[PDB]
Amino acid sequence: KWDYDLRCGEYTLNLNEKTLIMGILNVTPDSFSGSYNEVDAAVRHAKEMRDEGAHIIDIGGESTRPGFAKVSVEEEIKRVVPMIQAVSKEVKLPISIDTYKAEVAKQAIEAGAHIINDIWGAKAEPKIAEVAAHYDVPIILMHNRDNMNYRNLMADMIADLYDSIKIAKDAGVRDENIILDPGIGFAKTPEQNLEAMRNLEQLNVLGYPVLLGTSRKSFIGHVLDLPVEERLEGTGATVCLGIEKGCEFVRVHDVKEMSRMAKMMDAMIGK
Amino acid sequence: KWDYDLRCGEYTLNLNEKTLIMGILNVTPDSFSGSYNEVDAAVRHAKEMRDEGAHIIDIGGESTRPGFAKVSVEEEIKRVVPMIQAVSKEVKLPISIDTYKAEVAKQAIEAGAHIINDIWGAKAEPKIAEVAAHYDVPIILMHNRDNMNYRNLMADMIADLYDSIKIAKDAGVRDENIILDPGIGFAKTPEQNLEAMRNLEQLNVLGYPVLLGTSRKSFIGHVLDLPVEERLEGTGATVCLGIEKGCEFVRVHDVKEMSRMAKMMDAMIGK
Ligand SMILES: C=C1CN=c2nc(N)[nH]c(=O)c2=N1
Ligand SMILES: C=C1CN=c2nc(N)[nH]c(=O)c2=N1
Repeated sequence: KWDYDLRCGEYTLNLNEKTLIMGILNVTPDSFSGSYNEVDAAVRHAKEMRDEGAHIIDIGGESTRPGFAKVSVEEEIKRVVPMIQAVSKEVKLPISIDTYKAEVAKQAIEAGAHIINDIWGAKAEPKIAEVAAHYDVPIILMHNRDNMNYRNLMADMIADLYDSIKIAKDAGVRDENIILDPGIGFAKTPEQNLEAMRNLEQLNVLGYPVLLGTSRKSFIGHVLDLPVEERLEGTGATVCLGIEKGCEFVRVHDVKEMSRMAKMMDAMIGK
Repeated sequence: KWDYDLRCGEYTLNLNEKTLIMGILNVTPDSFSGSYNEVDAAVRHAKEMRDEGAHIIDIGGESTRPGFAKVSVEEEIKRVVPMIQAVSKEVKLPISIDTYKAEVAKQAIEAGAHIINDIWGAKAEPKIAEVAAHYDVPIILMHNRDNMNYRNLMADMIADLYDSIKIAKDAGVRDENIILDPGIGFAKTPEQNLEAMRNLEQLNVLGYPVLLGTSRKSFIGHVLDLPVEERLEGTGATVCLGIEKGCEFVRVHDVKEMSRMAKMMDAMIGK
């Protein structure tokens, strides 16, 4: 199916043999504070996920709360750089950096990170694509927008995704460095979120690997009527349908559980 | 989609609004023994499953071990009848009887059970279809066979299923009383089991509701390489793909978990 491999510095990801699991490592400060406690705790969680079946570590320090502190750019670099340096040293796994800021990604790669995960799809700081250009890394372009005016959800999603790919390409990014994401949980009502799930397969005609990020999200809450810590089965279900719909990556909190489900789908869908 | 409802005595099952969960109640004696302990324990488990989201209780006393006792027909009636009588009295839910024996089903319905679940698809005791005829109950016809010679798995499965439907129809069973089951885990290698999963959708052209029974099965074990008590995620995955492939029933051990997954799929597939 894919006639190429995802090239990340010393690591090489195969897009055909199995659904690739991206482990979420949330590194967002809950107060102003680098210290051993945090970095150490991030490493052990990364190690856990590696043990549990993860193929990628997604380090993000921009989660949007509640309970998280507002962090300025130069502050996020000081916080997120040490995290990257230690994890990539003790956890032999490619790391993505979950940011939409250009100067953050720059420093994250320099500090040893391999993939950019942009939740704004180069739209917030188009500069980020140039950083993606230079260091020649894979960049994940997520569907997002600043409003919810959709004529036709899927058609508009695909349009926005292409506007992103354009910015990427014009800055220098090769096709083989581009991953797409429907941005489930972003600027979509619970109903649109469902629709986008139901119609994921359409993104495949763009010709890029697709990554899905639905782990624990509110729309699962809305359907199942369940708080964030009780959305494993919901998440599960989304991961299954996402894989049946042709996704190549899933970005999840429950690496152990999700990994077995991804494995069971791969067998069934014949991956 | 379905222009009718599944009619079970006092209960009425809608085949369009949600994937219907069948709770497994295993009532197979592990030694020669009716007594309060057993019947009481079966009731509390039935109640649990009702609380957990089950829409049907499948009482079977013919599970094939290891550790279960060989039980003669007149012995199984004495054991399984009390179970039925108590459960249907204290658990307001339709009950199916998991047998391929004709005289068992007869007595099970008489004792208050609403659906027949035949793992041999009327092939073992065609008489069973006449019992299904008389009491006018829904009967589940499972794919099964006494050998593994398949020219073409799906085509042969569909053929066998029709041979079953024929026996059913000739004995008197109405179309609206027929449910089909691919018999995952029966006379199928782990590879065929997967194939049958991957191609489930084909059974839909027969025009009957399809029930899926994959809970905890060995082929999940073989893929995931995990013992029977660690196949929740595997099972999950099968249930998801089964629903995406158009199933209307799932027959499972982990009612709580599976119910949330079924619920999340229904939302996504728009049921
Ligand atoms: C909550 C988040 C934060 N970052 C994400 N990044 C990607 N790529 N996809 C997501 O769904 C996602 N959700
Ligand atoms: C192990 C069992 C016992 N009875 C069953 N009955 C049905 N209908 N389907 C199954 O998959 C099944 N598995």
